[PDB]
Amino acid sequence: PKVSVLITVTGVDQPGVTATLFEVLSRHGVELLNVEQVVIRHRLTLGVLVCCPADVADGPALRHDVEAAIRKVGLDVSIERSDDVPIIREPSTHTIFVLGRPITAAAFGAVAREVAALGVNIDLIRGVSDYPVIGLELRVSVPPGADGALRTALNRVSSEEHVDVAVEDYTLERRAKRLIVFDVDSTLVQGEVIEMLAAKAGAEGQVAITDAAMRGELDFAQSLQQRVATLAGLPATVIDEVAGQLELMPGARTTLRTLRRLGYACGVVSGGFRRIIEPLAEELMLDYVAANELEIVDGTLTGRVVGPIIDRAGKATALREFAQRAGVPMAQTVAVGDGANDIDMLAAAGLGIAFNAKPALREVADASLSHPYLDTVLFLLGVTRGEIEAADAID
Amino acid sequence: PKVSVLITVTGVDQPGVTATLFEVLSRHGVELLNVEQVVIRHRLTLGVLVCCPADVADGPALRHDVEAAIRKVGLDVSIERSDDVPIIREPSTHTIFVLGRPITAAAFGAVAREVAALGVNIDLIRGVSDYPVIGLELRVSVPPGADGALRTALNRVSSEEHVDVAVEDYTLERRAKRLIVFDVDSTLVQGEVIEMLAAKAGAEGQVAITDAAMRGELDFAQSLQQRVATLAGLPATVIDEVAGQLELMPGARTTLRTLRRLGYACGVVSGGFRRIIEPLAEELMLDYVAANELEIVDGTLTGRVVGPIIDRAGKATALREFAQRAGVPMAQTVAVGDGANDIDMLAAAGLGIAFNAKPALREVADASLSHPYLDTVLFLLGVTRGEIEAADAID
Ligand SMILES: [Mg+2]
Ligand SMILES: [Mg+2]
Repeated sequence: PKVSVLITVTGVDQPGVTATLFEVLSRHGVELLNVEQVVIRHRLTLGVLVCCPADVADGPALRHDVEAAIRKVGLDVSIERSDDVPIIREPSTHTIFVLGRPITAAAFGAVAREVAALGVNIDLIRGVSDYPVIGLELRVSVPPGADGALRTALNRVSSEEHVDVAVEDYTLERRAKRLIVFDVDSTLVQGEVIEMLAAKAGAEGQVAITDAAMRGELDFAQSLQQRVATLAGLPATVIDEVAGQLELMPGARTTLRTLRRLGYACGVVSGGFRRIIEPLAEELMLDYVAANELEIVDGTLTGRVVGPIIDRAGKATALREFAQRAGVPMAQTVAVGDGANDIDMLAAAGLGIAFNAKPALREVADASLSHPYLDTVLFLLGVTRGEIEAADAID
Repeated sequence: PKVSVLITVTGVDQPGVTATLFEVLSRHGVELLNVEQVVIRHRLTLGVLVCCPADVADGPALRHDVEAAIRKVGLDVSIERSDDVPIIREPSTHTIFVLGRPITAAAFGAVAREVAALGVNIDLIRGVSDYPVIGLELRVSVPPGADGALRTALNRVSSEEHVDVAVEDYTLERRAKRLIVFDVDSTLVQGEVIEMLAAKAGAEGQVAITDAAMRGELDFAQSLQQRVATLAGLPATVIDEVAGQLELMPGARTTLRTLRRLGYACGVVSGGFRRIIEPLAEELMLDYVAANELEIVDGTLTGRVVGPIIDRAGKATALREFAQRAGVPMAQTVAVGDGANDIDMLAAAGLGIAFNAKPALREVADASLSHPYLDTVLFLLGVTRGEIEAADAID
């Protein structure tokens, strides 16, 4: 070992190619510095960086042995002196997830154009899902300070091309997320509990205000007071009744189950009501619940809540509390929500994900998901559909 | 979208290729099912699986547009009907780490041969380190039930070719390790504390027994009693003295620092002495310590330990305890040790790693490391050197 030689094998994949090459190289004084190999749609690329004697690399024997062995079976090979060549590639700085149903060629084309415009190099592309949504990952190297400009460009691409596009730090630290909190209403659970409760009072219509609150049109606490007031006079029995009518968001069970496989701490933070949520959190085996509480007198709702009120600032406060108890730094926390009520929590989390969200949240969130499948969150956390299905089939 | 078309682009990498292709495809009714792209040593492979109208795919317009655009800039492209082709590749079942200094071509060749012999497919190869040791990862798909035969074949390759070879489950669950324990003596710390203590009594020679114990020649407790007895009469001052003479294993700080980035719980389990280890565990900010305790009377060592004795079974018991307190399933635990004293602990852990170990441990351990760098443990945990250096340069 004294001088560096690069060997690159390409062509139609065949069994035994890898073994054959290193067996040939063993007849020469070769030590390995780096090997990279992949097969994509039956196309092989095998790049081998070696050190060998100056004696060996400055002779045609190494070349003839390698070229004869590789060409005979029908692949191409190149061999060249190195010495100035990088031994091992740098890690990517960021990763980009593109989700759609469909993902048009125009959409992906726009992503690639914006990326190229900002001097961002594409290091790798791969599929992460074929169901319930098409999912594609690009690992990239962003020029320093440009990731702000990148997220903006891709958010514009996202709205224009009807796909979800999320840019994430791909560093060792910032991608070992370990704690997640979900908003309940219209995130973990379908629809709005308070609307289901108001329907029992014949007030579903008025409780308008929920859409007003979630878009950020008014103060959460005052909207909460007006809405819960519509429940005044209802028997407390309604609580259990509504609890039993709750449907999980499509993909919710898969989401939680997979997060448990990964060792996540899981919790919920809601402006809804503890008596309806605790029943479900115990079933879903969650680690943390923060919620509001209905006032009850003589087995009847009074139409008020018992303070403290979990408001916008309160949701972030609960996240902080949870993370502190669990020993997880905020940078390694994830929060998932849909309403303006969730703005502070998502902003506080390491990764704030807007799920089918009002515009107010979509605009401050780290990432947005627009398809009615909560398990698309998993793709943003570095999981592939194949990995989910593999682990699920083993139980 | 009605019929499936595969487009494969190969050749010398050039800027703009990716964007160009999808821009061309956008002129046709193309929706994306899967994209895979990599560039290895300036060789591009871009495989694009699409759905488009039967109208479009059964006409030469799509072909001419793609072929003209790609060939003009000097790359190759193929286009073919699919319909029976896999949309997205299956996850790998296992991963194999090859570490060496050097890794000869003969060594890697032997790994590839054993792999091919057992019908194992190589899905991907990449470098994970160039320092302090050459590190290569192969992600593979092992035929069901054959991974036992594989580890045996590669352990033989390992001893014969002078490289470390470790085979690991590559499932979602079994690779989210979250807790690690280190043996102290000759693992986290250089040399043997009890030998350093015995040297103060002029008994370093006799305390023979330590090498006897670590190879499994005799019962740990009785070897411990004979060895600690040689300390009878030493002033307790010696404890602090030896504590201050301890040198961390090369790479230990990097190892712990990186495990903290990943959110690991970290601990030590030792047959050594708490008064010497607790001082160091607090400094290294560890989460758990189990150790033995020297008996002291009138500020003098008596030559006995205060029960309970952490023996072979005891080390596993401590690991279980730690994991239970931390909420980590045993399958997601890692244990690192060098002696026969560590056999039960390594066997209990999800991943048992023998570090520069006596043969007795090397033969039952899930993986063995033979280079005097503790941070090679990180490579076995899915970390690359580039990732370590990136995170370290950001602080
Ligand atoms: Mg909500
Ligand atoms: Mg030891």
